[PDB]
Amino acid sequence: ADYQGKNVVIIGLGLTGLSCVDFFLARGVTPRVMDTRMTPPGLDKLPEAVERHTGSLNDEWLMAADLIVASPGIALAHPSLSAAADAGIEIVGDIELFCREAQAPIVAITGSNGKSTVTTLVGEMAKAAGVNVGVGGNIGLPALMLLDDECELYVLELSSFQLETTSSLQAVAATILNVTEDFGLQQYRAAKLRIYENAKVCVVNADDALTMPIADERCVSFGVNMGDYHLNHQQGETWLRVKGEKVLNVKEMKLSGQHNYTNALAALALADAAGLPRASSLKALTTFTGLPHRFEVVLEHNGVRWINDSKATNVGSTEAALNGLHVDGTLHLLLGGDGKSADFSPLARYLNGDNVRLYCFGRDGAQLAALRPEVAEQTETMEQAMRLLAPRVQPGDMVLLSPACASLDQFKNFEQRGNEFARLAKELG
Repeated sequence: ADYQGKNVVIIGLGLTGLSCVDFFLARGVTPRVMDTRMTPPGLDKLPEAVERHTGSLNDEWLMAADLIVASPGIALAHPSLSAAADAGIEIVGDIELFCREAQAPIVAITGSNGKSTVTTLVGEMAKAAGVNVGVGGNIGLPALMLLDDECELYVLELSSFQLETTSSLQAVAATILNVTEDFGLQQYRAAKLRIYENAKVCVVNADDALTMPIADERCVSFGVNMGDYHLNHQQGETWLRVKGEKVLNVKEMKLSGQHNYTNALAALALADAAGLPRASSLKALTTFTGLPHRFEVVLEHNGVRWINDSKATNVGSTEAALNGLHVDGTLHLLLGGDGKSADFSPLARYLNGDNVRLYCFGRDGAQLAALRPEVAEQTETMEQAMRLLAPRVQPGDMVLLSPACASLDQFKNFEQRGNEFARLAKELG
């Protein structure tokens, strides 16, 4: 709240640390700053009035501080911070400084997968409602840079390290989307579970027990077959259901696949919990086009929809895409890149019944192609397949780039593979 006259030191010269430096100068406080790296990226932007230390942690500076603002990350485990901690010196992170200062409600989101899409979705839901929403945190802009007296709602993506140094978060709605197998999960999960303390509503995953406040709160839940928000398949259609009532035929959304339907359900629940109008939140679900390379619809013309799912660099990812994949006509699935000797058999079950076409390429193209040589087709590069499927597509079709494999034998990173795909789709399309 008031930091005047406090000796404050910041650990971290990246954008978060710079954001904190700005935060204290704005309040008449010249903090000190350090970074283990010898040349941190941020050193270049510091006001000369602030003292800085690089290449290590200045212990003298830590031990003498009244407040230590640590940047989230493995740095939180550094023995120097722990001694300062053992000496009773207050340690907080930017999210903690943010919560003490925020004058609008916060929707807090954490998870091991999908967190970015969900956080973006809720933002989209806010915008569709005409609300001045600030979205960021562990993604986009550092929370402190969102502080604005005119902001009407904050949507933050929080990581485990951030939650570890946060204690005054009082989220209007909070969720741990999922806790997957990527220190010890017990401390990982305990970190994530603090997103629920003092949360007005808790949104949990009905299909992942680790996302639950061990109920101890009576939480709202989303899931595939069960929960307050869940999927329903009846009478040849799949619907999103809320408290038993149908609220949206999945077909009205642009994002398809189970994964995306649970994401939609989770954002819907958080949006409802935050008090946004249901109809404007539903509206956003029909217009959302996706984050870069994540079931991103780069182009929708001549009745065909072109989806860039490059991020899908493994069978599990491509499987989240296919399962529940809605396509009126034919799916021209683009499989490619280096699979690192992986079992594609799980994909096969999603490629039957005459309305499918594979266009395999890259290093392991032969193999995926084999996943069903019948409807397959093989090339060395992705641009071939593009020009090879373009004359074949007609209205109702979807062109999908869900590699199920890595990108290196011909691309810098999946962002290169996807950027191209978008480019090629521009003309090809």
